Amino acid sequence: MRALITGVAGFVGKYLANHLTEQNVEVFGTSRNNEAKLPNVEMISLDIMDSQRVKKVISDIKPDYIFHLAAKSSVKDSWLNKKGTFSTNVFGTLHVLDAVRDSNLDCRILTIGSSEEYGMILPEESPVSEENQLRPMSPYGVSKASVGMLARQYVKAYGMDIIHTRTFNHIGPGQSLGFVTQDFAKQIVDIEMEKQEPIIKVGNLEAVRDFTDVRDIVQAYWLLSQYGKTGDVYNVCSGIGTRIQDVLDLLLAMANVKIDTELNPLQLRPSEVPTLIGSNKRLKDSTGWKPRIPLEKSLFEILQSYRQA
Amino acid sequence: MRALITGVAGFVGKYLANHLTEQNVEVFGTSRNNEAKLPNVEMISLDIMDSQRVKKVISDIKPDYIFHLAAKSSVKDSWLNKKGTFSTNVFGTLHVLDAVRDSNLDCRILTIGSSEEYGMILPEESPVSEENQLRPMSPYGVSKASVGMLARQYVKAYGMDIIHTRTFNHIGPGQSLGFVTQDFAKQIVDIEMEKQEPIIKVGNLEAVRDFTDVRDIVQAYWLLSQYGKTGDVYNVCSGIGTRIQDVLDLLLAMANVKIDTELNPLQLRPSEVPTLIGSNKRLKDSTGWKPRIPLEKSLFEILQSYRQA
Ligand SMILES: Nc1ncnc2c1ncn2[C@@H]1O[C@H](COP(=O)(O)OP(=O)(O)OC[C@H]2O[C@@H](O)[C@H](O)[C@@H]2O)[C@@H](O)[C@H]1OP(=O)(O)O
Ligand SMILES: Nc1ncnc2c1ncn2[C@@H]1O[C@H](COP(=O)(O)OP(=O)(O)OC[C@H]2O[C@@H](O)[C@H](O)[C@@H]2O)[C@@H](O)[C@H]1OP(=O)(O)O
Ligand SMILES: Nc1nc2c(ncn2[C@@H]2O[C@H](COP(=O)(O)OP(=O)(O)O[C@H]3O[C@H](CO)[C@@H](O)[C@H](O)[C@@H]3O)[C@@H](O)[C@H]2O)c(=O)[nH]1
Ligand SMILES: Nc1nc2c(ncn2[C@@H]2O[C@H](COP(=O)(O)OP(=O)(O)O[C@H]3O[C@H](CO)[C@@H](O)[C@H](O)[C@@H]3O)[C@@H](O)[C@H]2O)c(=O)[nH]1
Repeated sequence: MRALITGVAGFVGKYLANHLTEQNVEVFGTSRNNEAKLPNVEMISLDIMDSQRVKKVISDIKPDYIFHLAAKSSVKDSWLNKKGTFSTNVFGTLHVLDAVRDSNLDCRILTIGSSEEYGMILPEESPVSEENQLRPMSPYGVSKASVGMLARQYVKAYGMDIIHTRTFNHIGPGQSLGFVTQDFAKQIVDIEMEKQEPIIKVGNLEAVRDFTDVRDIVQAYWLLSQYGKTGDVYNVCSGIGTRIQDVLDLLLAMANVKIDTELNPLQLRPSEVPTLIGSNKRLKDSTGWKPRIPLEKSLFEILQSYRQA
Repeated sequence: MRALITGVAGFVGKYLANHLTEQNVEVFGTSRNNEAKLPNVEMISLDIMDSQRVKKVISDIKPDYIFHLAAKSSVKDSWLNKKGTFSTNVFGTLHVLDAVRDSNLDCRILTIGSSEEYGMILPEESPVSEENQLRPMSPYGVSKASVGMLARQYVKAYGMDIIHTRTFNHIGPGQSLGFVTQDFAKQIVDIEMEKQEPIIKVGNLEAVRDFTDVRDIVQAYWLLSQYGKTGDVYNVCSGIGTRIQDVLDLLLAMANVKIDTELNPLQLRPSEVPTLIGSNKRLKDSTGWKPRIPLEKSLFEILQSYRQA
């Protein structure tokens, strides 16, 4: 009946809160933005790095569910901020887990991991299933791999109720800049608004990612909390690989001016996973989840968001 | 040739320093205690958690080799100090790597990892080789798995010269208390000296570990520095599994007096790897290394160290 979402003012957070409120769940959300407000959410000021405040907030609210979304979410920025990505993602998670363990709460925690935990996938391994070797290629990936490992250990050592996800690329209106669909859509609309030369600036167009709309993601998170098996890991993904080139092409075909493409070398990463496509069989079998929103719709709605801003 | 050993005043460090000085390597060593001192080592005061002081030391010395041993080495203690084990092992390592990166030094770094990175190994996987998946069971294991992943990433992203070890249990005279062969030997000699009732307090006797004498370990580290392949991971182990029961029985057979055995529940860990036995084939093939000192001899010399004060 009672859910706590850390990082509720983030991209996924707002959609998740909306989704839970519609399932008649009482929603509490935490953020560092002491002015942030969300419809039907009790908002709580919390820095996930303040271990004693994490333990106070969780002790006060006594949630039945925690969806732990507070994190440094950028792969790109983890190269520059390796330690900060690790302190926030690993230690923030530990503070949450230790709060529950200490309060001895009857609570299920969903920890949010990443397809970056897999990293380099052997061609024979794709689409990747949950038993696949973890070979992270980015510092972010190392942080999420550590979160997952600790999740499993807390289940084993302390009898806790934790489910870890490995979420693949998630997209939709409201995602911050620094992520590919936002970075591209934003330039396109600026070009339409004659605020930028008709030339779009891009990074690596050869990468392949598995994209799912944030609205489908939060349904999967809800369903996992309800039907998932304690201590299991679940891929949350569409099972379809799209080249970044084709994400760009889909977006450009929706623009109402002709647009040239140009390499921006500051968008390249020191090392990157060339391809990530996941198997969602475990998730589908456990929950009856299916993605519903096609990539084309997601991308169009992102363009619409910038256009109406 | 100049070598820098971090954590030089630790168990492995003192032996490694002695070994390197015998190879006509100029040895510089770091420790947090300013009242240390080692034959033929230039001692430097350094806390590995001080990123700017780490850079300064590495900038000053301009070493050809760094043997990075500074760490929180206890698996037992990692359950109580999860964040400290993480900050020291992962961030300490990042400080070293970034210092070398910044100074653009022509330097090979040996990062020291652990069989705890493997964790739970399937019977068909034993003895484990370096491509086995990582399924750590202890927070310590997560910290070392992260060190290894990051070492591989710095090679790939930045073109650095780094070799990572996965070292299995290492033993010998001078190891601190809190590790099994020391905890057992100390009590036996205290019992011989009539300082303790003839009952030894012990933890889990059913665990299996792969033991190698520290004098052999440091030869492996030296040889890897010379002959190892950049970006490769090497198990450093004997390939022989010994039950802790049998470790104890070997020690009791060497004692003066009949000694009974009793469980001390405080020696039990929340969750533990039942069995770790490694393949040393990659190391032997690359370097010609072989373990020379039998387990019985290591255990004997440990007892002698307590008996001789
Ligand atoms: N020290 C912290 N204490 C409390 N919250 C923190 C702290 N550091 C960061 N966050 C928050 O986490 C939220 C993460 O949201 P987004 O960056 O928009 O990511 P998204 O909602 O797409 O991803 C949610 C989860 O899904 C994963 O992909 C990602 O790593 C994360 O675990 C942000 O609002 C971010 O908030 P802020 O914008 O830094 O104030
Ligand atoms: N923040 C720190 N800054 C500088 N040094 C540090 C810091 N934290 C710990 N150390 C040192 O690392 C040394 C590690 O030595 P032992 O605990 O005796 O471990 P051992 O020498 O058996 O193992 C060497 C390597 O092999 C692995 O077993 C272990 O994780 C480590 O990576 C200790 O002298 C330990 O010294 P101290 O007793 O904690 O002062
Ligand atoms: N951001 C960005 N990415 C670009 C650009 N050009 C090409 N790309 C490429 O587009 C791909 C997706 O990058 P991002 O959208 O930044 O996300 P990510 O690095 O894959 O990480 C996202 O997905 C993970 C799940 O796999 C999430 O765990 C993570 O938090 C994030 O949402 C990457 O291969 C990136 O190099 C650009 O201009 N901007
Ligand atoms: N310390 C200790 N261990 C005991 C005792 N009784 C049983 N044990 C068991 O003896 C085994 C060895 O434990 P330790 O000597 O504490 O070492 P460890 O946890 O295996 O870790 C050591 O080896 C790793 C390499 O695999 C190293 O990475 C790590 O730094 C450390 O040296 C474990 O299964 C432990 O539970 C006891 O009284 N004391």
